[PDB]
Amino acid sequence: MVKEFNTQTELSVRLEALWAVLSKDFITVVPKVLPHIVKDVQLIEGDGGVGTILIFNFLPEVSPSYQREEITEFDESSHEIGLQVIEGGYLSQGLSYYKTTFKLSEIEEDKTLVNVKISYDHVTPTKTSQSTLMYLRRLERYLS
Ligand SMILES: C/C(=C\CNc1ncnc2[nH]cnc12)CO
Ligand SMILES: C/C(=C\CNc1ncnc2[nH]cnc12)CO
Ligand SMILES: C/C(=C\CNc1ncnc2[nH]cnc12)CO
Repeated sequence: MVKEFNTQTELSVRLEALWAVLSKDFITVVPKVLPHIVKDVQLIEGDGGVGTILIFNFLPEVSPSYQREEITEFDESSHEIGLQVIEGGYLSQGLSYYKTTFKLSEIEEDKTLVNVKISYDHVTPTKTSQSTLMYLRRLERYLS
């Protein structure tokens, strides 16, 4: 059955700057901040927001060589974005279901809380969450 893993991190960045890169401007950023993992990101379908489909192409040494993700939730007013893996990635490594939901909140002008919810069924969320948190901290440094 689908289980959940929740974690969070506070980043030293403005909410709106983090929201823009997280939710919309990530296509050139992911390969720049995860160059050991992601070769490029392709927009497959959609124009942003719900129903958008993405391909993440990994480095040649990586198997599976890609992951297909879909934006399943998008809410500007609450700064929430959810992405479901629909092909490849962790689904090729024993997961039957995998979704990541990010929610941003303002703590102070230059401090933003990121809540991370991973929904999964069957590679553990303890480990996969570390990768997701590393990505978030990399967005903080990109923006700083
Ligand atoms: C494009 C975005 C995230 C890309 N997807 C993932 N980003 C970070 N950790 C993950 N684990 C599985 N899928 C992901 C939001 O900027
Ligand atoms: C539709 C989205 C972004 C629009 N920007 C890009 N859309 C498509 N290809 C790209 N290459 C670099 N930036 C882009 C994701 O919200
Ligand atoms: C299953 C694999 C990678 C999992 N996906 C991700 N792993 C780490 N950071 C990411 N950003 C976007 N997608 C990812 C390839 O071994």
